Amino acid sequence: FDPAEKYKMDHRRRGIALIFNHERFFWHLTLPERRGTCADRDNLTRRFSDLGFEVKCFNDLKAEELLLKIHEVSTVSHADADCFVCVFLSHGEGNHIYAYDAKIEIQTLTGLFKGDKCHSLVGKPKIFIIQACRGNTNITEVDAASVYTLPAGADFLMCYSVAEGYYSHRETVNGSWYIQDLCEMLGKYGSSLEFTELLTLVNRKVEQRRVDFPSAIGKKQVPCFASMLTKKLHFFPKS
Amino acid sequence: MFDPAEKYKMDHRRRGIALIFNHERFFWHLTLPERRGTCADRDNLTRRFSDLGFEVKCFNDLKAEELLLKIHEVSTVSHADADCFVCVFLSHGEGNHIYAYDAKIEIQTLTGLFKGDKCHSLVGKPKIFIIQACRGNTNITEVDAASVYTLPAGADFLMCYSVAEGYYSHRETVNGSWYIQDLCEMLGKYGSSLEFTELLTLVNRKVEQRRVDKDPSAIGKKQVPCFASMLTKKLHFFPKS
Repeated sequence: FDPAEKYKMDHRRRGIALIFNHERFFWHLTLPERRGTCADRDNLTRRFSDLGFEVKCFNDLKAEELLLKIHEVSTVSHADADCFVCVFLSHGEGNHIYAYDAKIEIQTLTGLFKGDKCHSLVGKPKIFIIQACRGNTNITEVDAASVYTLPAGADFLMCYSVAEGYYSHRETVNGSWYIQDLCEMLGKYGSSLEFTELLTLVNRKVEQRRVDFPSAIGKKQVPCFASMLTKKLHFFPKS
Repeated sequence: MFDPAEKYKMDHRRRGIALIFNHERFFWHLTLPERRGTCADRDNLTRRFSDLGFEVKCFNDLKAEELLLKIHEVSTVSHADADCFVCVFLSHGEGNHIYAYDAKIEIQTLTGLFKGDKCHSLVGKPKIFIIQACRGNTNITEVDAASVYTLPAGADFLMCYSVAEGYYSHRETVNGSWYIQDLCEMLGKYGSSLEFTELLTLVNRKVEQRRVDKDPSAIGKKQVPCFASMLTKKLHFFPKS
């Protein structure tokens, strides 16, 4: 038993990073638009590709389309990949995230990558990043935490923009507080620091953004992450 | 100047309090089984946490009112001279609740007593909750499904759970819980040097490795713990001066 053990990150490929980016929603859902989310998407694409990920973005997919895309990524072989990343930028509530037209239970999506159903990721880090809450010239929109911040299974790391009792913030131009600080830390420390230690820096960056001095006073934001990783996780430059 | 290696300040006069609520049996109308082995867990934890400098207080089988009084009492004393605060629940639990002897208590009311407003002297200091709780039902191994929602609790809170949803918690009637045993072994070896979440990760690995493939009904009941961090800095328990 070795206390310093790291996930093996010397495969041919870093692996895939999926980004599901949702700005608009089916009219009859009566959900507000997530303005600024495209800046989050681009920020994340830049940062994750620089860490060696093959990034695939999908904008405003309907539930059927989103399920098809995610099912196929889950069934292609990851044997020659280090890990897998998935990002959801949408409205969400409880155990659900919204596609364009309907809610989907998060666990049905994460479940596609558990060992029984994805042998080639067994023992490999599976990282889900979730920027989702329920929505009611750069302005700051502010919404209450709504998505249950739960873990997902062995070797899953679930990263949430905001925890219960706190508020998520999104600027119409620069994007989400959480994504901005995440990408800033990825950019500086992504390629050297242990990933949970980096996420801890993100907690600090977000928690210290001040909410004193509209009706947004006191709506503090604190993210969280739920880890079932069993080893240290680094993204040293590949070669 | 943002410092990527920043640590929580751990050079206060005292390490702080570690509360342990240990529950072995229950009000009969609850129909909750005994939790044989829990006393092994309690004593294992007491030794390991005191060795890290904690002032350990154990309470056995408190009723809900007593437990609420005891925890409110700890939350209203000054922690100005403490590095941090630790609270352990060894009981049955379900969803957002943990059982006292006679009734359920919402976890959020227990953790909420130590958040900013209500505990100013713990502001910006690590608050660590460790929860060994699920719903039941010679050293036999007893197994129960994960039942307690594995949620975080607030800024500078670190919530540690014996088991995640879909997995199973195991308790040996003599040696105590798989999770507590492994947690304690890692505290003994690494508590004094390793960053705390780094240590919890080692615990995830140990528990996951415990083989589930003596009772045919228990084959394949894998255990994997988890933790939910809202910490903002690195957390070490180096021996105090």
